[PDB]
Amino acid sequence: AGDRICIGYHANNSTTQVDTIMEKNVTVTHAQDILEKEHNGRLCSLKGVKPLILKNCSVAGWLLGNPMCDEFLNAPEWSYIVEKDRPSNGLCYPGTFNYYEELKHLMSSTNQFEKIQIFPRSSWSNHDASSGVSSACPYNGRSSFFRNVVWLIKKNNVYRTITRTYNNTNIEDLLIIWGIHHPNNAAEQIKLYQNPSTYVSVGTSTLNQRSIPEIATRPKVNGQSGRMEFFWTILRPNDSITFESTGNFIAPEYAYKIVKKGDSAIMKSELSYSNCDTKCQTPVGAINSSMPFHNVHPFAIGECPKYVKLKKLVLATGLRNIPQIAGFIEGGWQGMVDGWYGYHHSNEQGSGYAADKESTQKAVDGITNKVNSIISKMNSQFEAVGKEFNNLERRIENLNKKMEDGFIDVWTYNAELLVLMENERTLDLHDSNVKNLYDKVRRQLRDNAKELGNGCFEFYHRCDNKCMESVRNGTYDYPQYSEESRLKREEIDSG
Amino acid sequence: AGDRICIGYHANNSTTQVDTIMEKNVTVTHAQDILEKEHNGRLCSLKGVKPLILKNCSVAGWLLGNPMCDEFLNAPEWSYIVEKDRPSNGLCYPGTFNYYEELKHLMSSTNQFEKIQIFPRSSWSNHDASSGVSSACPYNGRSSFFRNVVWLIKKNNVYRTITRTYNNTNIEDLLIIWGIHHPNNAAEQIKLYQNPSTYVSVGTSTLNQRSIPEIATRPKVNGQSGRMEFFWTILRPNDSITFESTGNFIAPEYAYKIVKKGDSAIMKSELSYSNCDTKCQTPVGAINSSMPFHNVHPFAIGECPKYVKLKKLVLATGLRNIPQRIAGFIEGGWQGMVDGWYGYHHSNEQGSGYAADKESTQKAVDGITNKVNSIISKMNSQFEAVGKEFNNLERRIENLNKKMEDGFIDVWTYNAELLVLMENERTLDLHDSNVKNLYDKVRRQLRDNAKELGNGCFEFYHRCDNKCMESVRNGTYDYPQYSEESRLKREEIDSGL
Amino acid sequence: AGDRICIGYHANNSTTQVDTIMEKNVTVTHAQDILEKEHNGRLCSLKGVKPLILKNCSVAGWLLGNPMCDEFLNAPEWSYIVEKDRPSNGLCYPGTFNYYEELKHLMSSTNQFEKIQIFPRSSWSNHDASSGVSSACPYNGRSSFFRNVVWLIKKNNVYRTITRTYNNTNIEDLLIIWGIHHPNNAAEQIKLYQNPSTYVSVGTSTLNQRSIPEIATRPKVNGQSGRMEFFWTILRPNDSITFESTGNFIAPEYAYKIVKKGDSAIMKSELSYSNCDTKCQTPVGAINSSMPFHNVHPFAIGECPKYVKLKKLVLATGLRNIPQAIAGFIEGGWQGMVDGWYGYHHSNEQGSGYAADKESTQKAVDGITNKVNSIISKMNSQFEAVGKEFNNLERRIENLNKKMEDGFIDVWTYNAELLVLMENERTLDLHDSNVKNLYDKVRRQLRDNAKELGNGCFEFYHRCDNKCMESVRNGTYDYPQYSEESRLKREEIDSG
Ligand SMILES: *[C@@H]1O[C@H](CO)[C@@H](O[C@@H]2O[C@H](CO)[C@@H](O)[C@H](O)[C@H]2NC(C)=O)[C@H](O)[C@H]1NC(C)=O
Ligand SMILES: *[C@@H]1O[C@H](CO)[C@@H](O)[C@H](O)[C@H]1NC(C)=O
Ligand SMILES: *[C@@H]1O[C@H](CO)[C@@H](O)[C@H](O)[C@H]1NC(C)=O
Ligand SMILES: *[C@@H]1O[C@H](CO)[C@@H](O)[C@H](O)[C@H]1NC(C)=O
Ligand SMILES: *[C@@H]1O[C@H](CO)[C@@H](O)[C@H](O)[C@H]1NC(C)=O
Ligand SMILES: *[C@@H]1O[C@H](CO)[C@@H](O)[C@H](O)[C@H]1NC(C)=O
Ligand SMILES: *[C@@H]1O[C@H](CO)[C@@H](O)[C@H](O)[C@H]1NC(C)=O
Ligand SMILES: *[C@@H]1O[C@H](CO)[C@@H](O)[C@H](O)[C@H]1NC(C)=O
Ligand SMILES: *[C@@H]1O[C@H](CO)[C@@H](O)[C@H](O)[C@H]1NC(C)=O
Ligand SMILES: *[C@@H]1O[C@H](CO)[C@@H](O)[C@H](O)[C@H]1NC(C)=O
Ligand SMILES: *[C@@H]1O[C@H](CO)[C@@H](O)[C@H](O)[C@H]1NC(C)=O
Ligand SMILES: *[C@@H]1O[C@H](CO)[C@@H](O)[C@H](O)[C@H]1NC(C)=O
Ligand SMILES: *[C@@H]1O[C@H](CO)[C@@H](O)[C@H](O)[C@H]1NC(C)=O
Repeated sequence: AGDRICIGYHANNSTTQVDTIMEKNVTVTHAQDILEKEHNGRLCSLKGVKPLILKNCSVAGWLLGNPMCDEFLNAPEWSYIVEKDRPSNGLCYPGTFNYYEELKHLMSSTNQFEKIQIFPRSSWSNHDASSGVSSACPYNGRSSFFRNVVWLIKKNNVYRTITRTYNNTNIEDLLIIWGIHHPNNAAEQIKLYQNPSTYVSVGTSTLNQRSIPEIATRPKVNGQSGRMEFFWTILRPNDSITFESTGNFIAPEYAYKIVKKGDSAIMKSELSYSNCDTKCQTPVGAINSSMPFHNVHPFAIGECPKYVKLKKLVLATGLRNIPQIAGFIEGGWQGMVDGWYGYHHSNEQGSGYAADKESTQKAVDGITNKVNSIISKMNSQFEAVGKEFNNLERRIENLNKKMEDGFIDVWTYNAELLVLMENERTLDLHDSNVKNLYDKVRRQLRDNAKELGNGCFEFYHRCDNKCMESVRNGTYDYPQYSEESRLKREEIDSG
Repeated sequence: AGDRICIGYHANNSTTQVDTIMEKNVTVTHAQDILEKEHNGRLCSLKGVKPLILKNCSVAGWLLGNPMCDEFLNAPEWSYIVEKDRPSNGLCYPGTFNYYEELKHLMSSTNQFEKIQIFPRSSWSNHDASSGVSSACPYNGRSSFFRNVVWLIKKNNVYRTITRTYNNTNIEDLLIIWGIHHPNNAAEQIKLYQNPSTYVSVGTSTLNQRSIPEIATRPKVNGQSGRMEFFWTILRPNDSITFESTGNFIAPEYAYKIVKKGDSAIMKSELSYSNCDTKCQTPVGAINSSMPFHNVHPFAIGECPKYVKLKKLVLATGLRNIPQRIAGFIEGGWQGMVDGWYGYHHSNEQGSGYAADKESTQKAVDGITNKVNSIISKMNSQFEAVGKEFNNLERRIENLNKKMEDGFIDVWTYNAELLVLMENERTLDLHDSNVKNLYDKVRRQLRDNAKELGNGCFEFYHRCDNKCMESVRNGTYDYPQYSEESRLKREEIDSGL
Repeated sequence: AGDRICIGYHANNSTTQVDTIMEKNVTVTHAQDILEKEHNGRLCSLKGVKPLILKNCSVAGWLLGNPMCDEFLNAPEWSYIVEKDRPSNGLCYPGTFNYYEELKHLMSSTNQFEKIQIFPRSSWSNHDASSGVSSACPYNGRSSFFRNVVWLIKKNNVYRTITRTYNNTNIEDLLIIWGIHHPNNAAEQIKLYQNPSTYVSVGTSTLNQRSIPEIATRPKVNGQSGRMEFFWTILRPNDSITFESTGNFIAPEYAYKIVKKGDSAIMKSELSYSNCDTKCQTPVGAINSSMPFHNVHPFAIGECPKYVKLKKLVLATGLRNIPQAIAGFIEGGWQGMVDGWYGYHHSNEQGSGYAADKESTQKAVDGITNKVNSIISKMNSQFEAVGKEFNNLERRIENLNKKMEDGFIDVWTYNAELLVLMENERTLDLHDSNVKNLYDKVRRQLRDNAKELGNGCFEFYHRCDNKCMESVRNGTYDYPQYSEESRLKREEIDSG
């Protein structure tokens, strides 16, 4: 009829929820979100270094010096490059650009260009380096031409065969770009370069190529029915390059020196620049976040969290919050805040709550050991930077898309399952911890007290604030109340 | 004995077996196999849409119209394309087909061609459109030729320059195929085309080309020593194509309108179609899609289960089956229980009793079927592999493709296997917990009113008929009611009775 | 007050430490490291078959017969090809080898060449097969040239058109290599081959190609400003190849028969063969492949363990070591107990002594050594990387291939780390459960005839001696037969 002690556990006001492999929407005591899902809608600069936003200039446009990309004629250093989905200013004069995508992929490994001149327009004596302009490349008004290459026209009805060498004495790699003109007619050829059969031969310690003009009738594009095929090579230091040509040569006036290699990318965003700083950016926005995961977009540059195709990823830190003298068989105690598991005693003197400090900090330490482990354990999740492919590279494009989405699916599965399988185990680690300290108080006071069936013990010898601490301490001396209790339960047996 | 209650669990004779991570081959009561292992050996329609059967024809054969191959004159829609692995009827006149494999890949995202005329054979008045036939492409026995292109010959010992344009007035894309002829020797060039230096030249909005013949002396394939190189493009709508040739031109007569882009495939299979239909086609037969997994072939088309390199995959859904060849759950299952996974065996008088904790039984069943659904949910969005062809100088990217597909098939085969193995051990781990929770539920109520035997039953320190039974099942047991009765019970045997 | 039976479990001297998901450095009685971490720094034969050591030669130099490179006249088979990272003898005459990477791939699935003659060097009755030499291909001072091709030159200011056929009347596939010569100017063209307009054409069933020489003026490399481009095809059996050329032709003298196709590889190492043998080799050395996993280097060939980028990976097998008036499992483990994992202790009238529960201890050894093999087993199929090479202009697929080699490595490191951690947890929690379930075997037998002392021991109310102890150990305590004696003494203890 008195002097008791109950085993119980923390409950509270929370209603955050987690999931388990078996049961879903389980309400828990505490729970951490590990998935960031919010991004500012702005293109920011990575680690203090601003991107190169090309507005609607294509990279081809940029590198060739399209007459409408004059903004980026001398572009500074860049963290990343943002091209729009379909840039408007590219090859204004129709034609193609060989190994284009392979060139853009090299850019992702470079951070700064120093454009230097090798063949000054002034050096084209014995040819016409002035009239080579067209209405396909208007400046302001009409008819200009790419700024970084020159279109050589016959002069005084002679196109003397050209031979010109340049020597990278620099210590940095050089990017050189040249082209060849594909005219409409047998007549347009003679009119432009006099000689009917021509060729453009370029030479490197690496690169041996001859090009001959494929001459044909075509639909006009941006006004023109002819086309220019463009070529590029990387000339290493101490290496030299030799051009020889009898016509249709589009020669380079400039080259780009690769002054800073390193991490970079080309992102496909129609957004534009804002004045912020970020450690991780995305086609749709930047991310301030210490979360281990995010779900805003597969592509992301910089030191940043790690993308998952999921809508929620919350981890269970505390108890199933099932709030309800009573004991743990009927629910959790709201009246205890000291810890996760603890006791309630009654006695002659008065009642009170007390946490099992030993078990709860071990819980805390063992739960923190898991969450910190999991988050910053497997850091090698498949992060990426995308790439482009041309109209006859479809199979390897798919190969790439197939693989990229392949690892996306694998890692999200890994994340989802770990969260669900660990939510299941912490939730019944808690369950177990409250059972074990129930057993530690019953193996202490043995037949000195009566199992009630609610999680509570009535005593046969009545003990207070020192023996209550003594049962809480794992210190309770059974032989001291041995024969005191024996007399009461021997009295209880008769009446 | 005087009045007992027992707690025990369902058993039956079901020799279904499951594996777990720790132990193998454990006989359960209930188990859901989830791995389809069978196929029907036929090639079928895909939910009503028939596959395009090329029989003995290669894709190149069909498109160029090799006389041994037939035309799909109704212009059907297909669900997939079946080609023999080594098709007899391809480029009957020897040559090659540039970016053949890229084109074949395009086909896999297309479901319906309609063939149209762009250059009628009756429109080459300036040249010979009839004599360009050959013994390597027979028909009636007579020497014939590809039906979709035209071998133009010098007319009257003259080969006037050819300029023709075609404008895609349609809203559909157009696949156009033309070629060039490579003769044996300088004399053949003159004999067929007069002009001894020639080119074939095409101009679209984004394609630019001027190709010239390569004279070599070659072994006789199919009886000819000259060759034919073929090219294809896609002429986008509102665009135009212009051909310039001064000899050796193999002119397109037709063109194919892509009128359905969709999900399609090129299966390489030797079988032939019969009247069946399926949700899921593989090269060696069709399989049912009732189950989430199959091990029949990694290339399957349609609403398919997910493929895993495994021989068995059985999900434990019930209990262990340890029956007794009386006592409760410490010696194993009762087959006396019909409805209910966890029940009682109340004994009062010399007959019997077998109930079922209906409640904790329908809490296990409502989570085992729940979590099962959740397992099959978690994989679906797995890796599915895709057919793709390569040639003899793309052996690297071919190997990359194959390593990556075997790669992900291995990952998920491991993922699925280890996921069920764990769910099997934890599904049975929950029955042991569930039965031990049934025992303790009664125990917390009865206290010193009943005696524990290490058996799973409680002999009663008083009398309990049917109503007292249902009371302890429903958790509504009045210890302070029989307490007094039970105490005098208990004192008799402690003294000597 | 006496006569005891205590439930306990094993301890020992172990320093060893495993990890779980929520515990780090946990000391266990027994464990098993499963990650190979060292190598011998030698390069070895692969189970009795030696690698092809190219020394300082590229695959090109070896195949074409660069003079500094040696013939493998013995036609040996090989396990794997070893080539340095920047070999020093390649295309001594500067030039290009088309689809070179494609060729090496074929090599990496090829295990034995036999070299055969197809166009004997003496056979060019109307051309110069001897002046074709260069200062860029020095063999012992004087000028020389690739030993397996022949640089055919005009005889007496004449280059009669060339047309030669070879029929493959072997059963194997043949590799045939040929090439073409791009001169510096139009002058040297006529100086070597006279005929100014020229070509080199190759016919097979599956090969049509006529190259024409690209004359430009290039930088000098190993002395030369001309260049030679090389080609290769694979001529199927019963097929013919016929070459037509009016100049600049570099005719093969020899062909290679692929006589053994199979598993091979091209390793990039700088070591040298060491008169040793292994089951698994890596560019840095051979590894002792008897663990299931290693972290030595990603590219490893042969019957190899599965590679993971961990620094440590060790399974749990025995109990958690917590040793230290005898008490049961609640105070920890018994260093006294040796013959098993779980078991009992008696403290009766004859003395004290430990006994193991073999029946339960074995079902635990049975399983745990089972689950071990089952972890080596479901990594039977993991992911092993294969060497592939690419040129600049294939830098996109090169990255694609390395993003995905790295991707699978990372996935499988995750799984291996995560599987060991999680079953370490379940191994220990298993031991927990057995020790508990052992206690209850005794607690449900003895029933009202013993009291539970709350530390894993029982005090019998009756006398027990040796064979009733053996009785409860054996799962057959005759409780009908001592309740009498116990019923007496509980009444004795409840008052007196
Ligand atoms: C490989 O090439 C080198 C240089 O072309 C050869 O010469 C020796 O190379 C080593 C490098 O391992 C140098 O340190 C020595 O000084 C060189 N000479 C001598 C006499 O040792 C080397 O012989 C070639 N072969 C091999 C198998 O390395
Ligand atoms: C819950 O209780 C806390 C006080 O401990 C209070 O600050 C908070 O606003 C309450 N509301 C919710 C939604 O948790
Ligand atoms: C689970 O929780 C979410 C959030 O409240 C809710 O939308 C959903 O209906 C819940 N349960 C089920 C079975 O969908
Ligand atoms: C190109 O960018 C400019 C920048 O002001 C923008 O005004 C324009 O809308 C873009 N082009 C087109 C065709 O919309
Ligand atoms: C290029 O410069 C290097 C020295 O920097 C020199 O060795 C080489 O001869 C030069 N080449 C030419 C064509 O001037
Ligand atoms: C497991 O038992 C099945 C009986 O269904 C038998 O076919 C199989 O061989 C056994 N496998 C093992 C590994 O014991
Ligand atoms: C699919 O199920 C039907 C009955 O629903 C069965 O007759 C048929 O054999 C099954 N298909 C296969 C491939 O086993
Ligand atoms: C396809 O070729 C095989 C091989 O000769 C032949 O048996 C079969 O009849 C051919 N099919 C048709 C429709 O010609
Ligand atoms: C197609 O028609 C003619 C070709 O004769 C051409 O002049 C015209 O501009 C084209 N128009 C289109 C493609 O809309
Ligand atoms: C094609 O051209 C017509 C008229 O020039 C135009 O109305 C139509 O939208 C265009 N469609 C495409 C797909 O180019
Ligand atoms: C585990 O052992 C290593 C060995 O000294 C030590 O560095 C580490 O701190 C230990 N434990 C933890 C919890 O990190
Ligand atoms: C290889 O194995 C043997 C025997 O297991 C051992 O003695 C030796 O030290 C090992 N060496 C290396 C380098 O792994
Ligand atoms: C090589 O084969 C050709 C054609 O395949 C044949 O005519 C001849 O028998 C063979 N040549 C020689 C020289 O045997």
